[PDB]
Amino acid sequence: MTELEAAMGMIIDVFSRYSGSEGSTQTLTKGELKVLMEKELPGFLQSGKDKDAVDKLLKDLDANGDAQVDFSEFIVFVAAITSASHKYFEKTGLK
Amino acid sequence: MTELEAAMGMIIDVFSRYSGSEGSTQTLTKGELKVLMEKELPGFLQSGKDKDAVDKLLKDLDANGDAQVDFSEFIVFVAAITSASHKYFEKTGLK
Repeated sequence: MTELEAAMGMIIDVFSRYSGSEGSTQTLTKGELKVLMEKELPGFLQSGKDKDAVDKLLKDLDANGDAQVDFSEFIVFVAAITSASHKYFEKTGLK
Repeated sequence: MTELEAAMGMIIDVFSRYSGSEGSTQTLTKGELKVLMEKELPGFLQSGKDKDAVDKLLKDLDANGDAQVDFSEFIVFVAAITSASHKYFEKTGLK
């Protein structure tokens, strides 16, 4: 757990706040994932939830499970979420 | 940026330090990378450099650019290094 590894430590932690330990099984279901989004995924809120984009913050990662997103699927796509927000955040976050 | 993306802030930050404006272009070249991993991947350093192992800590993310790793490519590999981060539990449950 260096600097990069500790940041992922807190993303695995975030997942361990909202999957909570278990909330489904030890995954974000689509119905859990939403309550996390308004807090830890601003900007992906362009739809805000409506089973449409909470569904895409699922469907992207969901490929690694089914639709109950494990910590693997989540942490892997938190490293995709960076590469989504940098397409245009306020400017192109980090370009 | 969010909490999740402030954490992404620090997993990208390692790349915002070394490649941290340009160094290569704005990629980890293999020759820049080799002094970072001593600091932010200490568990890879069981190999250490070898011009063929710093090269595999390249070739896994070099999928982008054959020896010039961009930010969004390092970051995918970093979200595999989350499975090395641990030290104690989900991450390190005792920090």
